[PDB]
Amino acid sequence: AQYEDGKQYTTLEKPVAGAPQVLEFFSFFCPHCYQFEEVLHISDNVKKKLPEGVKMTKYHVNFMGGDLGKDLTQAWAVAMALGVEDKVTVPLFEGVQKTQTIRSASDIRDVFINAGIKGEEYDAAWNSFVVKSLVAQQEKAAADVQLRGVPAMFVNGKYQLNPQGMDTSNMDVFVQQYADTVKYLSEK
Repeated sequence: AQYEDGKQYTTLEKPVAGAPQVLEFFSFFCPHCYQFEEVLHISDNVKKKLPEGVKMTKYHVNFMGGDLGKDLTQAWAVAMALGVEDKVTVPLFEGVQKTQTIRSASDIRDVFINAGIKGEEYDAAWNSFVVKSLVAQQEKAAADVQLRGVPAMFVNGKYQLNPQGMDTSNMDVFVQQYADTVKYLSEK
């Protein structure tokens, strides 16, 4: 066929009931994730090709960057709760991997302040139990699929994208193949 299991995707031998339709995992420490966000804009091109009625989820992971990796997962929980993902994603990525100006939870916090979230609002969120359960959700979704690598995308708790098996000579062609694959898997 044109889309082969083991080629543009793999099937999980244990599928995850009740999983989000399109579920993406990343880390702000993850070099391909930086590309995915800043250069390729994967999430956005996937969205543009997804059906109607399908929602998109993106979660941070703990297994890169030790203590700071965990702070970033909680910070991402704050971002999701406040709905400010689109304002902090790029400065968090650049602060970790480009400028290397993010070294502590306070430096993460500075990124939100600079993006205009008020100190009080951020700190209340950070400490909130809505943010605690949001962190729990991120952890459980990764645990549900025995996640050991990022970037990763899962469709319907059953299929895992396999970008290693797609042409990378042209970045645009790669992104469309990726997105067209998510769409195919979505309709599966």
